[PDB]
Amino acid sequence: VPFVEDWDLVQTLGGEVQLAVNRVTEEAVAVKIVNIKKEICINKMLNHENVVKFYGHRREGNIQYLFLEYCSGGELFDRIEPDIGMPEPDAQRFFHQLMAGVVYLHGIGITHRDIKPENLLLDERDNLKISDFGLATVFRYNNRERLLNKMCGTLPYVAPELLKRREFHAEPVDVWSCGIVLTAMLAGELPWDQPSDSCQEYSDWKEKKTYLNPWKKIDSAPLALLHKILVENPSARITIPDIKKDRWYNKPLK
Ligand SMILES: COc1cc(C#Cc2[nH]nc3c2Cc2cc(OC)c(OC)cc2-3)ccc1O
Repeated sequence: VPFVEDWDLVQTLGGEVQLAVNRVTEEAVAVKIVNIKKEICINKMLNHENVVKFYGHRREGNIQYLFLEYCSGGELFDRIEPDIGMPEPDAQRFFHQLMAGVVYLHGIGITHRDIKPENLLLDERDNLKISDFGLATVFRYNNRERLLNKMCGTLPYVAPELLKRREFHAEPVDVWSCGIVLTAMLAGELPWDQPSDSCQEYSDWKEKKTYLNPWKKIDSAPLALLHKILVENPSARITIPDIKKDRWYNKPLK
Protein backbone atom coordinates (compact mmCIF):
# COMPACT_ATOMS: atom_id res chain seq x y z
CA VAL A 1 0.00 0.00 0.00
CA PRO A 2 1.68 3.31 -1.08
CA PHE A 3 2.41 6.36 1.19
CA VAL A 4 1.48 4.50 4.48
CA GLU A 5 5.17 5.10 5.55
CA ASP A 6 4.79 8.94 5.20
CA TRP A 7 4.28 11.07 8.34
CA ASP A 8 3.50 14.81 8.50
CA LEU A 9 5.06 16.73 11.43
CA VAL A 10 2.17 18.95 12.61
CA GLN A 11 3.24 20.48 16.03
CA THR A 12 6.13 20.65 18.56
CA LEU A 13 5.25 18.85 21.81
CA GLY A 14 8.47 19.22 23.85
CA GLY A 15 16.41 17.38 21.23
CA GLU A 16 12.68 17.85 20.40
CA VAL A 17 9.40 15.86 20.40
CA GLN A 18 6.95 16.40 17.50
CA LEU A 19 3.38 15.26 16.89
CA ALA A 20 3.39 13.32 13.58
CA VAL A 21 0.27 12.25 11.68
CA ASN A 22 0.25 9.42 9.11
CA ARG A 23 -0.61 10.71 5.61
CA VAL A 24 -2.79 7.61 4.87
CA THR A 25 -4.21 6.30 8.17
CA GLU A 26 -4.21 9.65 10.11
CA GLU A 27 -2.63 7.71 13.05
CA ALA A 28 -0.89 10.10 15.51
CA VAL A 29 2.59 9.34 16.93
CA ALA A 30 5.16 11.30 18.99
CA VAL A 31 8.53 11.57 17.27
CA LYS A 32 11.64 12.31 19.33
CA ILE A 33 14.31 13.95 17.11
CA VAL A 34 17.90 14.04 18.47
CA ASN A 35 22.73 8.52 26.05
CA ILE A 36 20.48 8.09 22.97
CA LYS A 37 21.64 4.43 22.35
CA LYS A 38 20.73 3.49 25.99
CA GLU A 39 17.30 5.31 25.71
CA ILE A 40 16.51 3.23 22.56
CA CYS A 41 17.89 -0.01 24.16
CA ILE A 42 15.77 0.51 27.31
CA ASN A 43 12.65 1.42 25.19
CA LYS A 44 13.06 -1.86 23.19
CA MET A 45 12.62 -3.82 26.47
CA LEU A 46 9.36 -2.01 27.49
CA ASN A 47 5.77 -3.25 26.98
CA HIS A 48 3.16 -2.08 29.50
CA GLU A 49 -0.20 -0.24 29.48
CA ASN A 50 1.22 2.47 31.88
CA VAL A 51 4.47 3.04 29.90
CA VAL A 52 4.54 5.24 26.72
CA LYS A 53 4.78 2.65 23.90
CA PHE A 54 7.90 2.42 21.71
CA TYR A 55 7.13 1.71 18.00
CA GLY A 56 10.67 1.91 16.57
CA HIS A 57 13.70 4.03 15.66
CA ARG A 58 15.51 5.28 12.51
CA ARG A 59 18.83 7.12 12.02
CA GLU A 60 18.96 9.50 9.00
CA GLY A 61 22.61 10.61 9.10
CA ASN A 62 23.55 12.49 12.30
CA ILE A 63 19.82 12.84 13.25
CA GLN A 64 18.16 10.06 15.35
CA TYR A 65 14.36 9.48 15.27
CA LEU A 66 12.28 7.72 17.98
CA PHE A 67 8.70 6.64 17.14
CA LEU A 68 6.61 6.71 20.32
CA GLU A 69 2.98 6.58 21.48
CA TYR A 70 1.23 9.95 21.31
CA CYS A 71 -0.52 10.84 24.58
CA SER A 72 -3.18 13.46 23.62
CA GLY A 73 -4.04 14.26 27.29
CA GLY A 74 -0.59 15.84 27.78
CA GLU A 75 1.36 16.06 31.03
CA LEU A 76 0.02 15.19 34.50
CA PHE A 77 1.81 18.45 35.46
CA ASP A 78 -0.94 20.44 33.63
CA ARG A 79 -3.73 18.64 35.62
CA ILE A 80 -2.28 19.95 38.88
CA GLU A 81 -3.80 23.28 39.92
CA PRO A 82 -1.08 25.47 41.59
CA ASP A 83 -1.39 25.52 45.43
CA ILE A 84 -4.58 23.36 45.16
CA GLY A 85 -3.74 20.04 43.47
CA MET A 86 -6.66 18.01 42.08
CA PRO A 87 -9.66 15.98 43.43
CA GLU A 88 -8.44 13.15 45.74
CA PRO A 89 -10.20 10.35 43.64
CA ASP A 90 -8.33 11.56 40.48
CA ALA A 91 -5.03 11.61 42.39
CA GLN A 92 -5.69 8.10 43.76
CA ARG A 93 -6.48 6.71 40.25
CA PHE A 94 -3.32 8.35 38.79
CA PHE A 95 -1.29 7.03 41.76
CA HIS A 96 -2.63 3.46 41.19
CA GLN A 97 -1.59 3.70 37.49
CA LEU A 98 1.81 5.16 38.42
CA MET A 99 2.40 2.21 40.86
CA ALA A 100 1.40 -0.32 38.09
CA GLY A 101 3.97 1.27 35.72
CA VAL A 102 6.77 1.41 38.35
CA VAL A 103 6.04 -2.21 39.55
CA TYR A 104 6.43 -3.27 35.92
CA LEU A 105 9.75 -1.41 35.42
CA HIS A 106 11.28 -2.64 38.69
CA GLY A 107 10.12 -6.20 37.80
CA ILE A 108 12.21 -6.16 34.59
CA GLY A 109 15.12 -4.48 36.49
CA ILE A 110 14.74 -0.95 35.14
CA THR A 111 14.76 2.25 37.24
CA HIS A 112 13.32 5.47 35.67
CA ARG A 113 15.31 7.89 37.97
CA ASP A 114 13.32 11.01 36.94
CA ILE A 115 9.69 10.46 37.95
CA LYS A 116 7.88 13.82 38.02
CA PRO A 117 4.51 15.13 36.68
CA GLU A 118 6.21 16.55 33.53
CA ASN A 119 7.25 12.94 32.63
CA LEU A 120 3.87 11.30 33.36
CA LEU A 121 1.59 11.65 30.35
CA LEU A 122 -2.11 11.06 29.83
CA ASP A 123 -3.75 9.30 26.87
CA GLU A 124 -7.20 10.13 25.31
CA ARG A 125 -8.93 8.21 28.21
CA ASP A 126 -6.76 9.99 30.91
CA ASN A 127 -4.69 6.79 31.46
CA LEU A 128 -1.31 7.62 33.01
CA LYS A 129 1.81 6.59 31.02
CA ILE A 130 5.42 6.89 32.24
CA SER A 131 7.51 8.80 29.64
CA ASP A 132 11.11 9.98 28.98
CA PHE A 133 13.50 7.09 29.61
CA GLY A 134 16.51 9.33 28.89
CA LEU A 135 17.83 8.93 32.48
CA ALA A 136 16.65 5.31 32.97
CA THR A 137 19.11 2.47 33.69
CA VAL A 138 19.24 -1.26 34.38
CA PHE A 139 19.70 -1.94 38.12
CA ARG A 140 19.17 -5.76 38.04
CA TYR A 141 20.76 -8.13 35.57
CA ASN A 142 20.96 -11.98 35.72
CA ASN A 143 19.04 -11.65 39.07
CA ARG A 144 21.99 -9.59 40.53
CA GLU A 145 21.20 -6.12 41.89
CA ARG A 146 23.63 -3.33 41.09
CA LEU A 147 23.81 -0.38 43.55
CA LEU A 148 23.70 3.02 41.92
CA ASN A 149 26.10 5.96 42.48
CA LYS A 150 25.28 8.47 39.67
CA MET A 151 23.49 11.79 40.50
CA CYS A 152 20.44 11.61 38.33
CA GLY A 153 17.00 13.17 38.49
CA THR A 154 15.37 16.51 39.50
CA LEU A 155 16.24 17.98 42.97
CA PRO A 156 12.66 18.52 44.44
CA TYR A 157 11.87 14.83 43.56
CA VAL A 158 15.22 13.17 44.47
CA ALA A 159 15.50 10.90 47.53
CA PRO A 160 17.81 12.16 50.37
CA GLU A 161 20.21 9.16 50.06
CA LEU A 162 21.17 10.35 46.51
CA LEU A 163 22.62 13.52 48.14
CA LYS A 164 24.08 11.83 51.27
CA ARG A 165 25.41 8.38 50.24
CA ARG A 166 28.08 7.21 47.77
CA GLU A 167 25.91 4.16 46.82
CA PHE A 168 22.20 3.45 47.08
CA HIS A 169 19.48 0.97 46.08
CA ALA A 170 17.57 2.01 42.93
CA GLU A 171 13.95 1.02 43.88
CA PRO A 172 13.51 3.25 47.04
CA VAL A 173 14.63 6.29 44.95
CA ASP A 174 11.72 5.76 42.47
CA VAL A 175 9.33 5.09 45.42
CA TRP A 176 10.36 8.50 46.97
CA SER A 177 9.78 10.49 43.71
CA CYS A 178 6.29 8.79 43.46
CA GLY A 179 5.61 10.15 46.99
CA ILE A 180 6.62 13.70 45.87
CA VAL A 181 4.35 13.32 42.79
CA LEU A 182 1.48 12.24 45.14
CA THR A 183 2.18 15.32 47.39
CA ALA A 184 2.01 17.60 44.27
CA MET A 185 -1.26 16.00 43.08
CA LEU A 186 -2.90 16.51 46.50
CA ALA A 187 -1.53 19.98 47.39
CA GLY A 188 -0.44 21.60 44.10
CA GLU A 189 2.98 22.43 45.60
CA LEU A 190 6.34 20.76 46.14
CA PRO A 191 7.31 20.38 49.82
CA TRP A 192 11.02 21.41 49.48
CA ASP A 193 13.70 22.56 47.00
CA GLN A 194 15.70 19.39 47.92
CA PRO A 195 15.67 16.82 50.79
CA SER A 196 18.62 18.20 52.81
CA ASP A 197 18.98 19.16 56.52
CA SER A 198 19.92 22.70 55.28
CA CYS A 199 16.38 22.94 53.77
CA GLN A 200 13.98 24.25 56.51
CA GLU A 201 10.86 22.65 54.90
CA TYR A 202 12.61 19.24 54.91
CA SER A 203 13.63 19.61 58.61
CA ASP A 204 10.01 20.62 59.45
CA TRP A 205 8.74 17.42 57.78
CA LYS A 206 11.22 15.21 59.72
CA GLU A 207 10.02 17.07 62.91
CA LYS A 208 6.39 16.06 61.89
CA LYS A 209 5.14 19.70 61.53
CA THR A 210 2.17 18.56 59.36
CA TYR A 211 0.16 21.69 60.44
CA LEU A 212 2.31 23.55 57.81
CA ASN A 213 1.93 23.66 53.99
CA PRO A 214 1.71 21.44 51.92
CA TRP A 215 0.74 18.78 54.54
CA LYS A 216 -2.16 20.76 56.11
CA LYS A 217 -3.97 20.60 52.69
CA ILE A 218 -3.82 16.75 52.61
CA ASP A 219 -6.38 14.45 54.25
CA SER A 220 -5.13 12.25 57.14
CA ALA A 221 -5.51 8.93 55.12
CA PRO A 222 -3.21 9.89 52.09
CA LEU A 223 -0.96 11.86 54.54
CA ALA A 224 -0.44 8.58 56.55
CA LEU A 225 0.78 6.99 53.28
CA LEU A 226 3.12 9.96 52.62
CA HIS A 227 4.54 9.48 56.18
CA LYS A 228 5.53 5.92 55.08
CA ILE A 229 6.96 6.94 51.65
CA LEU A 230 8.88 10.10 52.58
CA VAL A 231 11.06 8.29 55.17
CA GLU A 232 14.71 9.49 55.09
CA ASN A 233 16.23 6.01 55.67
CA PRO A 234 15.67 4.11 52.35
CA SER A 235 15.93 0.72 54.16
CA ALA A 236 12.98 1.77 56.43
CA ARG A 237 11.00 3.34 53.54
CA ILE A 238 7.77 1.53 52.47
CA THR A 239 8.15 -0.83 49.47
CA ILE A 240 5.60 -0.95 46.62
CA PRO A 241 4.09 -4.34 47.79
CA ASP A 242 3.34 -2.57 51.14
CA ILE A 243 2.06 0.63 49.39
CA LYS A 244 -0.54 -1.68 47.68
CA LYS A 245 -1.68 -2.76 51.23
CA ASP A 246 -2.04 0.86 52.47
CA ARG A 247 -5.45 1.99 53.79
CA TRP A 248 -5.77 5.14 51.58
CA TYR A 249 -4.41 3.23 48.54
CA ASN A 250 -7.35 0.78 48.99
CA LYS A 251 -10.01 3.34 50.07
CA PRO A 252 -13.04 3.46 47.70
CA LEU A 253 -13.26 7.06 46.42
CA LYS A 254 -15.79 8.79 44.11
C1 LIG B 1 8.84 5.85 26.47
O1 LIG B 1 10.04 6.62 26.33
C2 LIG B 1 9.93 7.91 25.88
C3 LIG B 1 8.74 8.54 25.55
C4 LIG B 1 8.76 9.87 25.10
C5 LIG B 1 7.53 10.49 24.70
C6 LIG B 1 6.49 10.99 24.40
C7 LIG B 1 5.32 11.70 24.16
N1 LIG B 1 4.13 11.13 23.66
N2 LIG B 1 3.09 12.02 23.61
C8 LIG B 1 3.61 13.15 24.08
C9 LIG B 1 5.00 13.01 24.44
C10 LIG B 1 5.52 14.27 25.01
C11 LIG B 1 4.31 15.16 25.03
C12 LIG B 1 4.16 16.46 25.51
C13 LIG B 1 2.92 17.09 25.43
O2 LIG B 1 2.66 18.36 25.88
C14 LIG B 1 3.72 19.12 26.44
C15 LIG B 1 1.83 16.42 24.84
O3 LIG B 1 0.67 17.15 24.79
C16 LIG B 1 -0.46 16.58 24.13
C17 LIG B 1 1.99 15.13 24.36
C18 LIG B 1 3.23 14.50 24.46
C19 LIG B 1 9.97 10.56 25.02
C20 LIG B 1 11.15 9.93 25.34
C21 LIG B 1 11.14 8.60 25.77
O4 LIG B 1 12.31 7.99 26.12
